[PDB]
Amino acid sequence: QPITRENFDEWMIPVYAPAPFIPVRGEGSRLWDQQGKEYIDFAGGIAVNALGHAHPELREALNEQASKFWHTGNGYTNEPVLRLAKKLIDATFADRVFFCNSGAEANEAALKLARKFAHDRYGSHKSGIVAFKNAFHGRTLFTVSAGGQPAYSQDFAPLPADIRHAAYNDINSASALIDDSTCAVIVEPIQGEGGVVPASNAFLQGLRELCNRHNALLIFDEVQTGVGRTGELYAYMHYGVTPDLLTTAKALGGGFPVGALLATEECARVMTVGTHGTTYGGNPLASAVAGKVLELINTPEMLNGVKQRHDWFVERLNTINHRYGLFSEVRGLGLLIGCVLNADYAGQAKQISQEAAKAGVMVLIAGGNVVRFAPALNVSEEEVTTGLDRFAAACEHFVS
Amino acid sequence: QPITRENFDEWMIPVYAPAPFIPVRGEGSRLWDQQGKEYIDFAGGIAVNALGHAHPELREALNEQASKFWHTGNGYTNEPVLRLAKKLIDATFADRVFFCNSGAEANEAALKLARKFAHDRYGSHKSGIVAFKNAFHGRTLFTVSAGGQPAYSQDFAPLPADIRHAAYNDINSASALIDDSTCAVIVEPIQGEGGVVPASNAFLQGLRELCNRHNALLIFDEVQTGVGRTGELYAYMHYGVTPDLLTTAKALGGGFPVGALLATEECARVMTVGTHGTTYGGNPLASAVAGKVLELINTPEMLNGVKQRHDWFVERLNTINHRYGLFSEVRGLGLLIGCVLNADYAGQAKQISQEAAKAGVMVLIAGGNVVRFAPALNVSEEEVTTGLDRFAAACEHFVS
Ligand SMILES: Cc1ncc(COP(=O)(O)O)c(C=O)c1O
Ligand SMILES: Cc1ncc(COP(=O)(O)O)c(C=O)c1O
Ligand SMILES: [Mg+2]
Ligand code: NA
Repeated sequence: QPITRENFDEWMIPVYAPAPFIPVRGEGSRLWDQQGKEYIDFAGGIAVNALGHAHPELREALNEQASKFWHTGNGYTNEPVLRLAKKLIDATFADRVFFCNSGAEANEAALKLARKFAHDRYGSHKSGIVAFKNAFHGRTLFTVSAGGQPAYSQDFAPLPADIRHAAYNDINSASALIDDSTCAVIVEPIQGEGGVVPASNAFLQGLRELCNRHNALLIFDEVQTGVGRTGELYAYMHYGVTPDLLTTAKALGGGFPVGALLATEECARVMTVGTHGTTYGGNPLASAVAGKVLELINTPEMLNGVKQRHDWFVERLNTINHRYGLFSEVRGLGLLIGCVLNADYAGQAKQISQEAAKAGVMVLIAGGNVVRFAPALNVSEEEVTTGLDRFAAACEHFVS
Repeated sequence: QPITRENFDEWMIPVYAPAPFIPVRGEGSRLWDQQGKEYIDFAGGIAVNALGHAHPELREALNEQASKFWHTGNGYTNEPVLRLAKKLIDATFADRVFFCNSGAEANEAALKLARKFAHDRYGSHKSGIVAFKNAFHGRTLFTVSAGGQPAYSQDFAPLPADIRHAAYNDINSASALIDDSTCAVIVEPIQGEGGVVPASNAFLQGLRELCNRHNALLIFDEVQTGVGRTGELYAYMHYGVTPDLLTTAKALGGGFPVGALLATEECARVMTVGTHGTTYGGNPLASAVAGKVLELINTPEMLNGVKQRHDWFVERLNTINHRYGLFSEVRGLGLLIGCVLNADYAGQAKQISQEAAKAGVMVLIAGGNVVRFAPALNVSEEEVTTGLDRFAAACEHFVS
């Protein structure tokens, strides 16, 4: 039979309430549903589709590797995964890489590593993880425990112990929870799902200093801010603060499920044979696509084109706002942007987002108070503009 | 750029010591390395590539969805994921499914669901998970804590609490750890990684009765035993015991990263909006490939073919064994097969598997005492007979 939106409510464990309409194909930043209706996509796969939909180069790298082999599992290395490791190593502070299949898997590896590193060098008691309220790090028991949203963790207790949460951008708060017993501090350089809130340069530099004083590993969760999103390859290059461990996923594979953990030689050393692993991680199909993604994103032209796009979005969202008075602030960095709703409209992000979709434009929320834009890094000027026209018309209807 | 095996030792976090040769392509059950050497592949992707390397239909289904769209994140459903969900529902005891990226993510979803379920119907004190010594269920902190190889978890303490391990196949062992505080019992229908140990029928009925008496969810981890592996679509069907949750990954995707949680209506009801999720899970690329795998594997010809192929392997392993006296036993079901080394060859499975690679056959281990075979369910009669000739050669060298 045909497939209907009402099938989703009989067949899926109900953790999501997705859009009333169902996408069937797309190209760059346009996407179309089963009845031909056209959307401009500023969701961008939740900051994943860095190169837009059905990119011809990503396709050709896909079918080219797909016609050789897809997977053997990690008893055997492959050429694409090694080339992909080299690109990441050459391009970042990393000296070594582990590949996995999601952002949570990447953060599981990172927290595992910092645990074993501290145990091995200082002893079993040094196990403290400090993370930040409002953080999101994934949905595995360990990563959702690391996450700063107790409503996502509470139901699944007992939670792994020795995790504590400081207030984001609050140096003294973090300082109070970081002592010689801390093995890791995990922080997103911009909080993503928690509202598109960027770190300040002094906050990060202060976490770097605290980690050094207390021999703790600093982990940047760059799952959302990485691979071009901010206008440098990783947000840490923008802030100018270097972590011991950096995690990466989402846009890494331009839509193919991939993630990775980047590490210094010193940290890498501690993960000996059999101490972590993954069936699919490092397959050559993912690795061929991620390799092409990095080839295309990590160029001066694409990245400066991200800085430029930030200004086309912020200028236009600013003039929409003057006209309609929805938001108190447009914030973020590169093409991760949040519109903060005002006192009159607070908690209403999702209704604006639903209006947007009726008007032909896909936008995200980030908590009930922020409308979040995470479009393709190659969205064209014409796409930004027509998308923002439809968002204008939706703010129109919404504001009454 | 030049790529060599010594690059693996410099670029990769060193959790794997993989083969000294590097695959570059395959077709059916043959694989070829960078120098053109040819291997018969009885490792099967570690029971993932259920239809062999580079399958033309799996590439046609891949290229087809790749050219419409790959990903949106789960704010938007898609036709291939729904169709995949409905195949799974139509073919098993399930009413709903959840999609993720890996068998560990599948098992996280099932262990989370069992905990919330307990908590919501009886109170937050009912949190206990019973697993089995030598089980493998993944590398996330929660799932490696549920698996029964403490060597894989101890470095990463403190572990999530309330987990206990009973002895596999020992119903009194299980009985002593399962009580009214238990939310779940999770078990592999054949322990895979732990030696290719099949469950007995009485053992699995015993856990179903115990879970019934104590109101605990029974979870079959069919990540390895799933999707045709045993000669039935899923092992639980061979055994006539029905779980409350089943997890599936590996061969589900024929090589593409995908996994699923299969649930009855009453368990699915428990995971309400926002209580869980995943960026990549359920994308249409994965669902389009898995959809195709299910279609090609779930037929009476493939599945009976897996019964026939079991006999090819065992008839011939027996005659190798008659010549070299290596194995006390040949065990398993359909195409998961463990050859158990004799006391005179105890702990030498990996050495055997190295010799087999030298002779052009890829095989696995399952602990140091079992040689494991997990080939493609569509492996040909010629490929079986050529691979065993080489495995026989490799046995002869090994015995001197
Ligand atoms: C910053 C950050 N880290 C980790 C994750 C978990 O990623 P995944 O959904 O790929 O498992 C997400 C997803 O929202 C995220 O935004
Ligand atoms: C029975 C079983 N469950 C779960 C897993 C974890 O699967 P993955 O490596 O896909 O995360 C494995 C992998 O070895 C397995 O054999
Ligand atoms: Mg609730
Ligand atoms: Na069913």
